[PDB]
Amino acid sequence: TVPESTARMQGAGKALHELLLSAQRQGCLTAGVYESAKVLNVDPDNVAFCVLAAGEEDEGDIALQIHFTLIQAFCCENDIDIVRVGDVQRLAAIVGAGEEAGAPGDLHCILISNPNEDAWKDPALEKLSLFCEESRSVNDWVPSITLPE
Amino acid sequence: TVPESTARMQGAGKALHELLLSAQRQGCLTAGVYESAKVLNVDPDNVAFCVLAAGEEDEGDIALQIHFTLIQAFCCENDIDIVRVGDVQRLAAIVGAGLHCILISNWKDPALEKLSLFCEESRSVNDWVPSITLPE
Amino acid sequence: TVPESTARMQGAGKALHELLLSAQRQGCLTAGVYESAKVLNVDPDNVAFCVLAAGEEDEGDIALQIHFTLIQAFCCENDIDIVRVGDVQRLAAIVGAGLHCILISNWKDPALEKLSLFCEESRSVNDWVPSITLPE
Amino acid sequence: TVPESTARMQGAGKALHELLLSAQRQGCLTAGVYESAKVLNVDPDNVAFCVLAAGEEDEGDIALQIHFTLIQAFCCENDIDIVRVGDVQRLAAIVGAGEEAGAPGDLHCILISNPNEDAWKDPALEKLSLFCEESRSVNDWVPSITLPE
Repeated sequence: TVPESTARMQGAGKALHELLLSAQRQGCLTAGVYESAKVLNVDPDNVAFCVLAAGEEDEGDIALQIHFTLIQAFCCENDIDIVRVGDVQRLAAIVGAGEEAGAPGDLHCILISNPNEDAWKDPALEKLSLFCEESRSVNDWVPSITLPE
Repeated sequence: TVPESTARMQGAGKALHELLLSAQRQGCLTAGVYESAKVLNVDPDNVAFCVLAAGEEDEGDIALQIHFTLIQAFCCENDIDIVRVGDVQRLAAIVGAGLHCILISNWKDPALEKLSLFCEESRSVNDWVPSITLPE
Repeated sequence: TVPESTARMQGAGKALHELLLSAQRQGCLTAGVYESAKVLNVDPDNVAFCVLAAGEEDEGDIALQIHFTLIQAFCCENDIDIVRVGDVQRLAAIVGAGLHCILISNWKDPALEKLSLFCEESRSVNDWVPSITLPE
Repeated sequence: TVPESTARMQGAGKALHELLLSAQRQGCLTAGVYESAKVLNVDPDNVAFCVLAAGEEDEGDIALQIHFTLIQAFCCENDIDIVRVGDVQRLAAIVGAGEEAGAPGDLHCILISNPNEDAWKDPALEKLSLFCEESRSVNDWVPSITLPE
């Protein structure tokens, strides 16, 4: 069967897809490494979730990876759930500025913050939090989520 | 029941166990971050495998993590298979000197073939540096 | 008497004072580390000058320092003149928003010509990113 | 006159030259970034001085510079005097493995540790320490030493 593709993992990917869309819709998604870093540096207290996205090429972009080292360390230090994802383009397609793209749709970092408008408390958030708990409990500290696709 | 516990994952764990043991029954096996980094800087054309190992304790060790980052970026650049292990003590049960990084250098070995396939299968689903659960 | 207090250094300080003032009497002048880093990532063909500023307080700010490192390496790669200033408050007396990095973008200006010569003269003696002492 | 070339600076460069030679001779010089890092990580308590050396090319070697960020931060945090120097080859020529070089003589980091054999207390060390004090007092935190040459 497909590598890494369990029900747990299938569910995590679907939840993330949903969370990215609802977060975007509710205006509580931050897109971009520098935009994300600035929020984490200024006021991190409302970020519920972080996604780091790097393609195979991005693995040898030392600057990008060093930024990842910093964001990830910060997230761990501040108990913010964080997953890695290996398809940058798909991430961009799901969020704002996808579907075609003059100058590549390439976001390497997303923060999802709490909307509290009296808003929707997406259960997708909860499932993903559980997923990351499930990873820690098996000593996978930097968990990845695969395309259910 | 039990996150990440696949047949594939299990065969991966055993294979890394075997591989680690094959080295240590030979020179190989450069141990530690600073040791390994020079090896990569000096002679990376001969290195076949890398294992980064860290516990939850080490997530706020920015020095160690920056090095994990530089090691990982290099291996990926230079097509060395590389893997994360999360249980530093269980790794220590297989080998001494503690031990956050292991290089395997100048191979057929069912274990090495198998792990090599494991890593390509991870790449298939965009997991460029996958985690391995050691057995016991 | 007074370390680093050369005629050349003095003319450098005044020229940076003037340059900073010329911008702020214009768009230019991207302020701050995260701001500047995107600018460099996005459109570095238009950036003419960088100033990293930090105090003794900031030497153990590894986040800030890693960014100083990435900014500096980029500028050198891409031939943007870049300079270190050691008095963050005295820098603040010239410009608001506090402020560890300043980009100047899309120039003749005696100050900019002069600083451009200053930086080449630093390179002459292998000082790739020199310090400037602001006057007052 | 030559940029940066004051008596203070002329003296600093000569002192450093001397310190590199005496340290080498007394077997209390550590050569290399990884060798240096390991000493600083294991037991830093006997290192008196650090030299970081990078040529113009080295300025765009992100890995090297990140190592520099770490060594330098550590040195500042632990009050070890540290200077930067911009001629790697000359540094190598002065220390071991210079004068010709099969596979370039390229050391990017030197630590000088206390010899105490009942040994020579090089005054060059003292002058350089003073030099670095003189730099701090003028808000030049990462001081450089130029070739008197």
